[PDB]
Amino acid sequence: SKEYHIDEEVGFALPNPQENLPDFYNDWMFIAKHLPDLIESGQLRERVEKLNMLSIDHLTDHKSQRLARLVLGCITMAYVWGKGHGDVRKVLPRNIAVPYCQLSKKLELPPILVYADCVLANWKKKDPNKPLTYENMDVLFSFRDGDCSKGFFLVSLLVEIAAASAIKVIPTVFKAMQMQERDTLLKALLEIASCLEKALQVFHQIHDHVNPKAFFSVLRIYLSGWKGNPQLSDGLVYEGFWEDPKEFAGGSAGQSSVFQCFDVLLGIQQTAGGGHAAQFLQDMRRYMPPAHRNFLCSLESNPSVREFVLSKGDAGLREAYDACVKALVSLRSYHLQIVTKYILIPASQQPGTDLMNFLKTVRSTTEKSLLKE
Ligand code: HEM
Ligand SMILES: O[C@@H]1CCCC[C@H]1CNc1cc(Br)cc2[nH]ncc12
Repeated sequence: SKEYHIDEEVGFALPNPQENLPDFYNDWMFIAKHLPDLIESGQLRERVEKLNMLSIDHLTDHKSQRLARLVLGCITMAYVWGKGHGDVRKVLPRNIAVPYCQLSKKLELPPILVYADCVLANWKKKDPNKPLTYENMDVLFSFRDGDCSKGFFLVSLLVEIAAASAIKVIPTVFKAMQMQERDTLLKALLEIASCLEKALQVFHQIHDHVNPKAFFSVLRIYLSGWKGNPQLSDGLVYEGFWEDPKEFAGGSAGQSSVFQCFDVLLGIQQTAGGGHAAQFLQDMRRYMPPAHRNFLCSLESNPSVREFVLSKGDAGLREAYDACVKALVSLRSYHLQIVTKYILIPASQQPGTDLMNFLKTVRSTTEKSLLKE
């Protein structure tokens, strides 16, 4: 609905995100729109240290505040990590930290770039009247020339949107179980499965638009956060807003709601067990927008789709449920292959990880939810 901020077209993504802020914030937008020249020239940190402190009161609707969070989030990554060679700032200047933490407290999100900023809200259509294909789309902000962030954010964004074609179906599922309508529940479970088989096809495009070397050595440096990071073992200091330094995880698709939400639906208990995999994904729910957090809890509160299918001794229904579970395993087995190509191999050309065993624990938990192998 509209109380969960889910769009019929783009799902958990933000529809037609604002690209422009009020005139009153050009000093923010000037830095955010030129990070590649500013970082590379050495001017970025000084142009943020000079910056006046600006109030947030003039960010009037949601899309304004979201673009602002993206501006401020990307500026911060570039400040903290600099040129991404290892000189890290450990203090973020009050003149930018303070409005960032205040706009963050307002949207119930952490003051750091999250998946909802740099993917869900970091896109435009080139042509309003062409479709959401990679070739009529662009991102608003990047960090460096050759960081391959268009290719990465937008392919991520596109697989998000592909899987959102199945969100439409979720209420149908829950009504069908409560109204005891076996035929339309089976039909919903197979449509969902069709949607997740589709979204795998979309994923194939990563190979055309993201190069392994550029991805491993550049974009990865800027998305890193500061929770368990040796390089900021104690966190970032939000000057004038906090106390002592504060730890906050970097962006990840662990912060994506579509994939967490199909696990919950199908009764795949990714967040159970007290393991590290389950803790990370539970923790990452706090970097989701609150309406989406709240929608994952609506799901967790309905009756188990999975118990309902086991209890009915109904083979077509067990097969449709498995089509779903099998489509998630497909996505994740493919995704493991892309980690192999885009992290593991590039890292092996540097004068398994953890990672990898993380992802294969999530793959394993999915696979083990099949009713019949
Ligand atoms: C559209 C493309 C992508 C999607 C849908 C996606 C989705 C996800 C999801 C849902 C997770 C959480 C674990 C899970 O649920 O499986 C995850 C974790 C991860 N993904 Fe991806 N991802 C994408 C692109 C990439 C690329 C290109 C790479 C590597 C080059 C990558 C590397 C990772 C890594 C390293 C993790 C685990 C550690 C972390 O959170 O960063 N992903 N991804
Ligand atoms: O540790 C990894 C190193 C490689 C890239 C970034 C980080 C993980 N961060 C991510 C961020 C976004 Br935005 C989308 C994603 N999709 N999959 C991972 C992932």
